[PDB]
Amino acid sequence: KIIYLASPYGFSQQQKTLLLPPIVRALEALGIEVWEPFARNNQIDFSQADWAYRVAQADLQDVKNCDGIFAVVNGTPPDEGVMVELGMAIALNKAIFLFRDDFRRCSDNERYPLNLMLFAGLPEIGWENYYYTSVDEIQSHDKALYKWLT
Amino acid sequence: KRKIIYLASPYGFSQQQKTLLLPPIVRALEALGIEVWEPFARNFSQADWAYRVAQADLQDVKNCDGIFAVVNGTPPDEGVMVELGMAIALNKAIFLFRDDFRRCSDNERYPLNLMLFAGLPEIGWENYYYTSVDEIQSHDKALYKWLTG
Amino acid sequence: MKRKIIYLASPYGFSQQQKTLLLPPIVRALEALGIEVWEPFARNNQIDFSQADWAYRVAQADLQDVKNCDGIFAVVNGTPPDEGVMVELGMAIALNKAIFLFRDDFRRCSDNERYPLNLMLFAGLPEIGWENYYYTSVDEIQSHDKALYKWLTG
Amino acid sequence: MKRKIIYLASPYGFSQQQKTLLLPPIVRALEALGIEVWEPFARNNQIDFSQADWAYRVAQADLQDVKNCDGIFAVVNGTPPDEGVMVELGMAIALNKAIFLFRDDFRRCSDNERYPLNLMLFAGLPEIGWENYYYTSVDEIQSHDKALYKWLTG
Ligand SMILES: *[C@H]1O[C@H](CO)[C@@H](O)[C@H]1O
Ligand SMILES: *[C@H]1O[C@H](CO)[C@@H](O)[C@H]1O
Ligand SMILES: *[C@H]1O[C@H](CO)[C@@H](O)[C@H]1O
Ligand SMILES: *[C@H]1O[C@H](CO)[C@@H](O)[C@H]1O
Ligand SMILES: [Zn+2]
Ligand SMILES: [Zn+2]
Ligand SMILES: [Zn+2]
Ligand SMILES: [Zn+2]
Repeated sequence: KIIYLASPYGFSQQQKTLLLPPIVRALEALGIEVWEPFARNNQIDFSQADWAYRVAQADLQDVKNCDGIFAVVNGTPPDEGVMVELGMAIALNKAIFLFRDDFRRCSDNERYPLNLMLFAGLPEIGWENYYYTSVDEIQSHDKALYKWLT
Repeated sequence: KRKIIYLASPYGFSQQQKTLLLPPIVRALEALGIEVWEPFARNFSQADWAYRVAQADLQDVKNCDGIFAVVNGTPPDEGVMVELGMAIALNKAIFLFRDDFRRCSDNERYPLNLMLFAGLPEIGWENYYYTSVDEIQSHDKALYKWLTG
Repeated sequence: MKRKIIYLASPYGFSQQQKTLLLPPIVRALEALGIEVWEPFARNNQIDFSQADWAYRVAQADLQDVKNCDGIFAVVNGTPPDEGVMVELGMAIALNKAIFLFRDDFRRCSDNERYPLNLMLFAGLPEIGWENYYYTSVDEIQSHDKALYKWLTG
Repeated sequence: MKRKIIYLASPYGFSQQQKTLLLPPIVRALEALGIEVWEPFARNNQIDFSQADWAYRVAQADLQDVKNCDGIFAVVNGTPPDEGVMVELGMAIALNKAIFLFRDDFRRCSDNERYPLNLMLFAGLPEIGWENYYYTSVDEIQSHDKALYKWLTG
């Protein structure tokens, strides 16, 4: 099972080094094969003008070929690149999992923590089971990633 | 039969912006003969109202012929980005609008995050990229060419 | 009899349409109170991506305007509010200028439940009655019951 | 070298994983220089979506810390930089405080070709040599020929 790991964390040197590996490892510990686009497609700096299109199509192909997206949606607002990747995944009926350990709210509605469009690929009732608020919660057996694999 | 454009924007969140910014954009698009689906105009005390709105706009994106995405702001609005991502995966026509002179980018080719342009051609993507309301009418940009050619 | 000076901090000058359509109605609503409005994009001529030769002078001119104003009227629309406006608002707090905030955007971008935005934005406002300094529509600017009018006539 | 007080403004206390993993190495880097670090999340206890009757005290405590510090070390990562950091940075500029910026985020969020961010962030810096106060990595906080080090002496 393949999870595309969409995040803004590859943009900060400290975040790329410290925040992503514990997330990657939590997902692998479930049995998941993890596609992390920043390393997988080598976007390590302000992309040169002649490599940007290639980087874009590579990330696009991974979203089309994965089985689920694990979208890190921290920030005010969530990262625009993550959001494009999230909309692709929804449109392609891929499995959808959201991660937000940022306690700030950035929402246009009183029902969801974020803009209601991010949850358009999640059920009306138990969308909370797909919404992870802590790295240590990724392992949880009562949450939709585990049940997705079992 | 008019081509259908879904007009994604954050302009419905501000009272003044909804009233003053969106009508001129709609008019410019309609002057091209387009049928405009503007989600704020298309749209309350219920519990499931947010879910129903998400499903309603999702249906509209699925059924449009193209998206015209207002990508002003730093960064572009996350709801527009989700809708733009849907439109790219569903092979809809893609047009971007930004009259904001600020750059919010991860690369030197594009003035925005490169994934916003992933559904556009490698060369000539500028022809789909509108930088002023006055430019929407241009017979030399992709919207007119797509309506005719 | 010198008019009171309001510095109108906003991100609206970055967008051609916003600059042309959103700012003049706000300027008028303030001028209708007898206020002299300092709108930095027009005053200090930041009309496109500033050339390198010029960005320092734009910064110092806006900075000096904040120093010389009597109050700041901060457009704090957006998720999150604009970083330039926020710098100009922090300056105005520190310099004991009058503070008024404008947000007609109904989205919330906050780190707390007491205030609709980041808590620091209200650090220069009283603990009780801060809502009086927080405007949520251009039409509300005129309110003889809100803080801007009371500051002018007080 | 003198034991100056640095206010470490950042958005990193908002995320559980960032508060735990990203702040301590930055605090330790500043403390390796002999600086007294005032980190507002720990020091004024903002740990979650703040309770309404506590929010005003948090704002006033962070404001007082900015008033009583010697300089600000502003984490200005993100698109755009955090509005709370930006308010606290505007205060520091107007309060005559030493100004140090850092960003290891390689994205651009700018209104000008001279600076990688909104030009107002760099207003309290000099026209020539602002790069001195701009740290793009954590190994660079150490460096004796940047701004922090030199300020700690003269
Ligand atoms: C998908 O595209 C973006 C550019 O690499 C990146 O953020 C990834 O999430
Ligand atoms: C699609 O974008 C709109 C504004 O962000 C929102 O309604 C979403 O449905
Ligand atoms: C201060 O106000 C504006 C908001 O970004 C900015 O241009 C500066 O000129
Ligand atoms: C000052 O810094 C923090 C970052 O936003 C803000 O919440 C306030 O504590
Ligand atoms: Zn939002
Ligand atoms: Zn960006
Ligand atoms: Zn915020
Ligand atoms: Zn910016």
